[PDB]
Amino acid sequence: MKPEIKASHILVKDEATAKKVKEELGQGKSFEELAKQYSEDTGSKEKGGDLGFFGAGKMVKEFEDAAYKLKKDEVSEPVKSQFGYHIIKVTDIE
Repeated sequence: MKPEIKASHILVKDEATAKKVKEELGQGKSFEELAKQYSEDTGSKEKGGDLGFFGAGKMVKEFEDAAYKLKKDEVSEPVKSQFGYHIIKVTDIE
C-alpha cells in the first residue's frame, strides 16, 4: 500500500559498530566505501549497500518501519533486526 522507496544499508554485528559507521560517514568516507568495508550483507556490500526499490512487506518489519520514517538521503541511527544492526540511507522517495 506504501509508495516504493529505494534504500542502501550497512549491516553490522553489534550497535557500537553501527554507531562507529554512522560517525565515520561524517569523517570523509562515502556510504558506498563504508558498505564495502563493514557490511555483512553479501547481496549488497558489492553494490554500495544498495537494496533497490521496495514497498511494504518486502523487507523485515524492523527495517521497513525505520526506512519509512527517514527523509530522502537521511541516514538512520542503528536499527536492530534479526540480521543484526543496520545503518539505513533512503536514496529515493516516490
